[PDB]
Amino acid sequence: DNNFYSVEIGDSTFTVLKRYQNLKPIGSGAQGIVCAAYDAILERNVAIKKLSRPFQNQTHAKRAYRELVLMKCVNHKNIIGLLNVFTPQKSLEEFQDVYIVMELMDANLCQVIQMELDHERMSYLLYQMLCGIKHLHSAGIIHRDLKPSNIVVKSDCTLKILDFGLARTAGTSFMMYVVTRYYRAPEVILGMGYKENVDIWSVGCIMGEMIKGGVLFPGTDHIDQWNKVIEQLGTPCPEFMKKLQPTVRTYVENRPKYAGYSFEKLFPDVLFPADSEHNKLKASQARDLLSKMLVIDASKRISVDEALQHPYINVWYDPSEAEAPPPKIPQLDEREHTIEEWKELIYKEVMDL
Ligand SMILES: *[C@@H]1[C@@H](C(=O)NCc2cccc(C(=O)Nc3ccc(Nc4nccc(-c5cccnc5)n4)c(C)c3)c2)C(=O)CC[C@@]1(C)C(=O)OC
Repeated sequence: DNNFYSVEIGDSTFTVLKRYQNLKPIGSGAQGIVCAAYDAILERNVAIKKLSRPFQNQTHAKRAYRELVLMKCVNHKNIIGLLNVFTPQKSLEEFQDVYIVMELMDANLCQVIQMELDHERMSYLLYQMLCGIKHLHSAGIIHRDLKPSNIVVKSDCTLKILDFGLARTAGTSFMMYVVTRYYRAPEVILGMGYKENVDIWSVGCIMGEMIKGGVLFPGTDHIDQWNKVIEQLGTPCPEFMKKLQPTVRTYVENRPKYAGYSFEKLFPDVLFPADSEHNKLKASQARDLLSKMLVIDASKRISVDEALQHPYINVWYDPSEAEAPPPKIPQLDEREHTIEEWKELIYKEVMDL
C-alpha cells in the first residue's frame, strides 16, 4: 500500500519513506530543508534534503538538475556522495517535490574553526579540501562558491564537500543562494574572469580563518570586500590593473593606496601553536603557504597541484584520494530548456530509480 509517510516539520510538510524515522531537523535554519534520521535497512544515520519546488523558475531547475546528476556519478572521499533519491508522487502530473538522502556528517567546517585545533588537524582538513577540489577541477568543474557552510567534517576530521557550486557557468557575484562574499576571489569581485586557481583563494581565506578565529576579510557590502582585501594585503601592482575593466579600473586606482601587511603580522606566532621548533617551523610553513595562495594576481596564485606538494600538506599524500580516476558524465549539456522539459528531465532520473 503506502510506501511513503508524512510529518509537518520546520513550518513545512515533509514526506519521505518510512525507513527513516524520528525526524530531527537542523537548527541552522539555512536554505534547503534537511533533517537527520536513521535508516533501518543499512543501519546508518542519514541527512535528507528536500526540493521545495524544483521548478519555481529556470534558475532553480538548472542548479537542481546539475547537483543530482553529478553527485550520482562522482565518488570520492572528500566529496559528499548520494545514497538514494526519490519523490512520493508517482506520475509527472503532480510530481512537484524531490528528496535527497546522503551520508550524515557530524558538523560544519564553521563550528570546527571555533574550537582550537592543531597543525596536524588543520592541514589534514585542507589536504582533503584540495584533493576534493582537485578531483572536481580534473572533471572540469570550478566551484567558486567554497565556504565553511558548504563544508562538512566528521569526528575523525574526515572532510566532505556539500555543494557543487555553479560548475563554472555563472560569473556574477550576487544572484537571486550564497550569503557569503568573504571567501570570494579578487578577480570574480572585479569581473575579470576566472581560471582554475579561483578556488585557491577561498581555501586560503578559510585556512586563515582557523588561525585567527574570525573572518579574514569581513565585508559589509560588495565593495567593502575589495577594500578589506587591499587594506591588509596591499594595493596591487600596475600590471594587474591593465586587464581590469576600465569602468572599475578607474575606481581601483582612485581608491586609496595601502601598503598592506605581511603575513607575519597578519598571522602572528601567538595565534599559532608555538614554544616549539616544530611549532615555529610549522608556523613558518603555514604562513608561507598562505602567502602563495592569498595572492591578488591570479597568475602568481599557487596551483592546487603545487599546493598539494607543499611541505605543510604533502605529509598526507597518497594517490587514491588525490590521483583518483576522473569522473565521466556523458545527458550532459550546456543548454537551458523548457520548464516542462526540466520536470520531465529530472523525472527520468528519479523514476528510473
Ligand atoms: C560558523 C557558522 C556555524 O555553523 N556555527 C555554529 C552553528 C550554529 C547553529 C547551528 C549550527 C549547526 O546546525 N551545525 C550543524 C548541524 C548539523 C549538521 N549536520 C549535517 N550533517 C551532514 C550533512 C548536513 C547537510 C548537508 C547538506 C545540506 N544541509 C545539511 N548537515 C551540520 C553540518 C552542521 C552551527 C555560523 O552559523 C555563523 C558563524 C560561523 C561563520 C563562525 O562563527 O565561524 C568562526
